[PDB]
Amino acid sequence: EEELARIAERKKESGRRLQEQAAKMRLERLMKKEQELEYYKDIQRRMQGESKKEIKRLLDEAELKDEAALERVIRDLERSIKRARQQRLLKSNWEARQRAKAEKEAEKARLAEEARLDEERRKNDLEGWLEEKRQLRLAKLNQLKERERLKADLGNRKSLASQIRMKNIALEAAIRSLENDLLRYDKTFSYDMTLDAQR
Repeated sequence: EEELARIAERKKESGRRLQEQAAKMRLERLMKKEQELEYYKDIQRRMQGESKKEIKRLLDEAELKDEAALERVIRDLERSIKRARQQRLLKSNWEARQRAKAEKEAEKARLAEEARLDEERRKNDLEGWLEEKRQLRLAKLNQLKERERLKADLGNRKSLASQIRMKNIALEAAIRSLENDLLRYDKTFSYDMTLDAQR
């Protein structure tokens, strides 16, 4: 069994190191992408400050056409960071770490708040609250079935990509979660309904 601990050490340490590698990459992305967000905002602010003729040429500093497109990538950067002598620098790095921490902590609160509503919707509007989940599952099923069908529709013949490119040139966890609550509280729902049982 001593080898099993040693293997477990390798498994534990290698897995942890890989997670550290992703975190290190993502923590690096924290400073850069927050600063890129700050960079984009300064482009917006300066663009907003300068004459109305300047809008696209100044936002070209963010290499984007309009604040809507810049907001889209901003939101994705915001999503990403939300989804994610040296003492001067260390505090800045420490700041970047803390910034994302607040974003996720507020996310958990937002999810918890969303849960609090659903708790009371469930506790009082149960049938409608369950009917929500059923139809959501049906949509998610339709989406997955279409996605699974698309995964047959795609690859059907390689040059599909190169054909269509000429036009230019010239769900799982959700389905599971919905099922889990139905199994918990929709006593009319049953495991044989699930995609799990269906496979």
